[PDB]
Amino acid sequence: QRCGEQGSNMECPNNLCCSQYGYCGMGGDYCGKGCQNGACWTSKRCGSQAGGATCTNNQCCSQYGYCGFGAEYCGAGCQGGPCRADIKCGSQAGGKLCPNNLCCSQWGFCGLGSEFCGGGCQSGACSTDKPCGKDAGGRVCTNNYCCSKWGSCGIGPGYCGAGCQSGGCDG
Amino acid sequence: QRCGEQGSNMECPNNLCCSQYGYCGMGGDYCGKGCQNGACWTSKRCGSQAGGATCTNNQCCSQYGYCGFGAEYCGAGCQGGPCRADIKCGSQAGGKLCPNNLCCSQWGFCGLGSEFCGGGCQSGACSTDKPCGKDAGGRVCTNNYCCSKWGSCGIGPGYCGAGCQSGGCD
Ligand SMILES: CCCNC(=O)O[C@H]1O[C@H](CO)[C@@H](O)[C@H](O)[C@H]1NC(C)=O
Ligand SMILES: CCCNC(=O)O[C@H]1O[C@H](CO)[C@@H](O)[C@H](O)[C@H]1NC(C)=O
Ligand SMILES: CCCNC(=O)O[C@H]1O[C@H](CO)[C@@H](O)[C@H](O)[C@H]1NC(C)=O
Ligand SMILES: CCCNC(=O)O[C@H]1O[C@H](CO)[C@@H](O)[C@H](O)[C@H]1NC(C)=O
Repeated sequence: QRCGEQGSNMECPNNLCCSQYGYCGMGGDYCGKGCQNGACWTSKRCGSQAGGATCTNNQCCSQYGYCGFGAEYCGAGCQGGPCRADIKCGSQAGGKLCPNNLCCSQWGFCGLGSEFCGGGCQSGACSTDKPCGKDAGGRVCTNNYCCSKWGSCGIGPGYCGAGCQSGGCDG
Repeated sequence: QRCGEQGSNMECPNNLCCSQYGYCGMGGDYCGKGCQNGACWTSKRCGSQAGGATCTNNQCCSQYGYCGFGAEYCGAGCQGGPCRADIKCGSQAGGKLCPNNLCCSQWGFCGLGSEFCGGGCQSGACSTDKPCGKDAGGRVCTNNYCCSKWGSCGIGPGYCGAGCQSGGCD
């Protein structure tokens, strides 16, 4: 039921607002004063206007640095999220990563889906399970993902916790 | 405090995958077998291929009824989510609601942000907070939102619980 700061930065389904207390719902007590994520009445700031912060809920960051959905947000000047313009990444784009864990396809475009995350995926949430660590020549994962004790890349206590080899380890 | 079925359908941030046990992460233990939401390695079904089920995580539903992002999903034939094509709604579209609580703006397009949700919003997550119920000539809320005892539309114990006047009351 908990969302936001009280719930590991989780997000409510269906664009429901996460209230100042960290519960999901709709209306003033959720989307008004203190809303943390979802369809907040005061849109969050993002991009160049907000020190490079990204939007939550896979929203688009507009040219003016507000998060939302629709042409004004995702169309021209969109700075982040699922922008209408194709988003370049990977070896085709100076090794740039995809935001929000999206997969960088073999062709250097950001998305999710087997075309992006399957054979040839360069970074992000690739489904292809490349070994890391001491039994894989010291290879580190992409995206600063944690290399687990068993030499697999991921995020979560099994990866970043005790026995983590590289990446965003706990300690 | 959990995602997915163990946490009232909560979603993880940043497309992290919700494991079978309701924990958010990345890698095979999360995105592999049992993945409930996020960037699951086996993409979910959606659209006309799956009973009109929508995608979770504001993903685009492709022409083929799979959830994801990028041109193949949001471009030609996109059935839902942040399609690249403008999405019609409201009185200009025969009363059609926007999916996933998106606001139907005055001009009859789906979106989120003050143009869509502010003055003139027809339905979905409008900020205009029009009064409902007894003190509002019996007006009921859009989207089956609950009308609270105080005369304001929403979803939550204070709206749908004791004193709920109309909509999807408990
Ligand atoms: C499309 C032009 C009219 N829209 C506008 O100025 O809204 C901008 O400024 C508004 C604040 O003055 C803010 O609420 C709104 O989110 C902002 N919108 C975007 C797309 O960034
Ligand atoms: C304000 C009148 C001029 N602007 C306009 O109609 O934009 C509306 O129509 C545009 C489609 O013509 C569409 O791309 C855009 O997202 C729509 N914006 C809203 C907030 O519904
Ligand atoms: C025969 C299929 C070729 N398809 C292709 O190269 O599309 C790539 O390039 C497109 C830009 O030309 C872009 O719109 C599209 O998302 C991209 N797709 C991926 C997975 O990166
Ligand atoms: C026939 C055109 C080529 N592309 C394709 O069918 O992949 C589609 O079918 C795949 C399953 O065969 C599935 O992995 C993938 O998510 C699907 N992609 C989209 C855009 O929905």
